[PDB]
Order: sequence, then C-alpha cells, then structure tokens
Amino acid sequence: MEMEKEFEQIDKSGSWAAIYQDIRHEASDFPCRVAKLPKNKNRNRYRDVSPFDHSRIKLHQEDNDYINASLIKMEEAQRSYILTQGPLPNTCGHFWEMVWEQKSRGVVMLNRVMEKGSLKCAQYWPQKEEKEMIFEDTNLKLTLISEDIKSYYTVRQLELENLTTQETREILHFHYTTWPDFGVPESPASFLNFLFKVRESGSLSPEHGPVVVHCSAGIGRSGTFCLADTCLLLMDKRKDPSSVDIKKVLLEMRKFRMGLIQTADQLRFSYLAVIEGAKFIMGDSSVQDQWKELSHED
Ligand SMILES: CCc1cc(C)nn1-c1ccc(N)cc1
Repeated sequence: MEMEKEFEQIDKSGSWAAIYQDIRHEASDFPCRVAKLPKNKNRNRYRDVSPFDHSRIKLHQEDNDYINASLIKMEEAQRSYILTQGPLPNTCGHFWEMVWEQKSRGVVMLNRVMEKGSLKCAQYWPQKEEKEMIFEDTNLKLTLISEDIKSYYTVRQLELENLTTQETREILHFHYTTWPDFGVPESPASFLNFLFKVRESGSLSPEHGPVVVHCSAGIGRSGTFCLADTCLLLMDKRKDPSSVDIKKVLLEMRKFRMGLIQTADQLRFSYLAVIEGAKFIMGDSSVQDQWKELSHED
C-alpha cells in the first residue's frame, strides 16, 4: 500500500491523533540519569526533555561531560544525526565544543531565536562578520564568514577555531527561518527544498561527523527533519517507495531520543514531506507549487 493511499485514509478518517497516540504508547523508555543530576539542571531547557544515557553525546572535558544532545544512528539508512536542544545562554560553548569534537560539518536550525515573544534559544552564532564570538569556557572562537538569505531559509558559512591549537574549520549553518509560530507549514515544499540544499552541501556525507540538528527542545521540528531524510534514504536503498513504513522508522528513531515528533500535526507533516519528496525525486515538479487564490484574510 502506497504511503499516499495510507495518507488519504488517515485524513478521511481524521485519525492522525489516534495514530500519534499509538506511537507514543509504543515508544521506548530508557533511563536518563545523567540528565537528571542536580548539577545539570541549568543545562536543560525543559525538565521533561532529556537525552537517554545510552545515546547521549559526551563532551570530552573532565569538568562536566553533559549536554542535552543525542546520537541518532540509523543503521539501515547508513546515516547518523545529532539531535539537540537550542543552546541556552550558558551552553553555547558546550554546543560548539560538541560540533568540534564530533567533527560535524553542518548545523541545522529549525526555529527562530525569538518566537511568540519568547526566547527559544540563545543567539549562539554571530550576526555580523566583524563581531566574532569567543566562548571562554571551551576555548573556541566563531566568526561569521558569509550568509545567503533566501525566502524560506538562510545558509551561513562560519569559521570555528580551536583556540588551544589554532586549528580552524568551516561550518555550514542551515537555518530554516519560516516555520510558523503555530502549527506546521501548510505545504512541505520549502522544507524539502531546504533538506535537499543540506544534502547538496555534503554535510550529510559519511566523510563528516553527524549533522547537528536542533529546534527549541530538539525533538519536534528536529524530529521531522531527521525522519523525512531517513525515510527518503530508505526508499532509495530498498528501491521500493512502498516498503517504507514511516511509523516504524519513527519508532526506531525514538530508541535514540525521546519524544521525536511532538504533535499529530507534525506526524501528518512528516508524512506529507516524505510523500511529496519521493514524488519530486520521481519527476513531479507540481509538489513544489504553492499557488493560492487571491485572498486578503489578514
Ligand atoms: C558510514 C556512514 C554511516 C553509517 C551510520 C549509521 N551513520 N553513518 C554516518 C553518515 C553520515 C554522517 N555525516 C555521519 C555518520
């Protein structure tokens, strides 16, 4: 059964919430004892979003190795991702330490620093070339080299320098800037064009460490990115769009980080993204359309 026919049935029955709640009941639960240590309270944005001990990323420092970040290892798809919360004002150094140590080439950001009048993450990268950031706690310097601001996303080139060695590396920052404040995008076209730009950059290739993906909590919008990417990889590897079950893939990813996909709307969106991405790859350009009637509803 094509995913598209499954989607039509779920939409007809209105059963997105039911299917989502079934995934939540079936999801793994593993300990997160390190995350819950008192000394780590100020390293977590939310008390109920924690990395599992088995898959947490460890910082390579002796002081405190903890960061709210998880390694998602998709063995059949042969890709890995690090899912993390948006950095806090006191964890921006830790975030770039992670990027350095894990050898990541790309960072993928799916939120705005400010949304609905609230701080969703710290301003952890420089906005101006001439005003570089120094993270004194982890001995890193970060400079903005260039940016390309497009309608639905921005791509930045950053230089990250290890001040202990003076080694430098180029990091690509892929920033999806147009996720709505409420709900999900009506069409996945722009999010798929984003995804494909990330892939085109080389950042997801096996010569690099895992891409770092975040939103505010690092489970909801972040989960949609990783889920859509891996489902598309599996469709290509099995040479059968129809053998991939997105609910099974999501449950597999939830072995590595709790909570991935946080609403029924996000689950529907991830399905739409994978369907429309597969259709685009197979020759359908119309799924990039977002033609709308003339309206002035605002
Ligand atoms: C050999 C490639 C492989 C297998 C698995 C499970 N992950 N990766 C991988 C792929 C790409 C990146 N950027 C990082 C890691």
